[PDB]
Amino acid sequence: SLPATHELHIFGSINGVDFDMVGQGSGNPNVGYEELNLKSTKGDLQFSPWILVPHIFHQYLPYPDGMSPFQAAMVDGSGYQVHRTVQFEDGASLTVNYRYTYEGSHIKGEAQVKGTGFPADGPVMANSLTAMVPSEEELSECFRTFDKDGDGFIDREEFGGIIRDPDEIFGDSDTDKNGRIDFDEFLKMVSMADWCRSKMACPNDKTLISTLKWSYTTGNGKRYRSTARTTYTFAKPMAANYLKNQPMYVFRKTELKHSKTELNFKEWQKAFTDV
Ligand SMILES: [Ca+2]
Ligand SMILES: [Ca+2]
Repeated sequence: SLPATHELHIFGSINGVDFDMVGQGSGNPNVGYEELNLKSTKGDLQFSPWILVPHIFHQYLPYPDGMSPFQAAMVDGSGYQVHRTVQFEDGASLTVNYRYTYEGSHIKGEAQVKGTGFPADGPVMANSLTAMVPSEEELSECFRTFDKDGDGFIDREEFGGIIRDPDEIFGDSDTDKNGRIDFDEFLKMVSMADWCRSKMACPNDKTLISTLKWSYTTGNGKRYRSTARTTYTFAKPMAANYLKNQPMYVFRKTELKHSKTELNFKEWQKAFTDV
């Protein structure tokens, strides 16, 4: 069967200090939704729990023409392994390895984390991260979309397609009070521009490679930029249709409520054939 519930044991080290978390979750494989609760087993996390997002279950992802390969591998039970490498702008690195076992519609996920080279005065060690937000290149494609006439500004009538007290919102947003929304006024005004895009490719019938560039927002209102490369290793060859319709794009949005000990997480996922 398709998944309905899941658990995660995520553990390892950030800057050589050990952490460990466990918890239960559920999700809806028809629409890509997941939710997860996690609790630390080794006291306070000494680093931003945001560093563990996006890392904290693609078995819940549907494709437009059926199951995703991740879903397919769970339904037949063969499964897959995941290796992810992450590079941050300040030279820090984080890796994650995943393994899964299945019991009907229940997923047991094990995620092993190694993070190094985070400056002690940087936004990870300082608990300064507040959200996961798309890359500036991605937020730009979003801007240029609403900018229907190609002038490089969002005007009052083109600000319609956003909303879809509207005269006030547009008023507030236009900081430089020059009668229209520029890209920086946009980049400040950020609701539903939070969809980070992954690009997916299949080098062979047993491998899928996913690439993602994004940014955390900090407490000082600055951007912490990161890039990721994720390698999916399938136990049995993927069905032919997956190899033919490559590349694939997956838009994802995430939500985290956290203390220093507990994480409550949500994720939404939408696959497309175009970018
Ligand atoms: Ca325009
Ligand atoms: Ca303006």
